Amino acid sequence: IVGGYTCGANTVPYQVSLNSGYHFCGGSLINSQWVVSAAHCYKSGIQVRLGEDNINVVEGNEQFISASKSIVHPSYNSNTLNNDIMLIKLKSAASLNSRVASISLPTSCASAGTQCLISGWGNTKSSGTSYPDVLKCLKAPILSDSSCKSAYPGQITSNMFCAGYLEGGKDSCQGDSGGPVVCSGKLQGIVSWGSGCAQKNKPGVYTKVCNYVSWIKQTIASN
Ligand SMILES: [Ca+2]
Repeated sequence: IVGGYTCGANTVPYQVSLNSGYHFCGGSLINSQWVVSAAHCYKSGIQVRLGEDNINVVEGNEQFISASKSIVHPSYNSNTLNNDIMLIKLKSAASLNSRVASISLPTSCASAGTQCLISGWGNTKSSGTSYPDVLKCLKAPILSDSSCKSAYPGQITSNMFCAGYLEGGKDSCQGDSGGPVVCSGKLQGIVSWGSGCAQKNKPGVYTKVCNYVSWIKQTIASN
């Protein structure tokens, strides 16, 4: 997250870190046994880390649980990035409490101008790299479909939206992929892609979770 702020420990209790000997992506806890992340985050050897603030120090409140299933959307396209969503089933259920809690799925899509909270342990620099110890947060609005398509012509599908700031300085970044975009208590987005980070006229692009609620429910019910 570039241009954000330190969330505060456990203030985003649905935020998870996906770890393979290092933090590589975020995710969102949607019930005690399932996490939503990005398809492009798929790999073998995923350990889900819940309850984290400083990802480099054991502080208390962490739960480390291996992924038992990692289900990339069958129609994920690694060139267009359409359908950039994955479900992870935990080997055991997480213990839910104030510091580890699920986030609700949307019942409807969010409108342009809706304010959201985006979070992660990704890069905090627009040029160069700096990775934080603690979780970072950014408040950001959803942009209009016309502004999003103007920024990224030919590249925005119905399963994507833009959020952030066209003036530069405030965005998600590498290391944030798979993490949450929460608006009015609902998980509306997944950190997906963008051109650079926090660059003028190049907002973040996010998977439009409201299009996948039925797919998520059906996939969880059958697994
Ligand atoms: Ca920790």
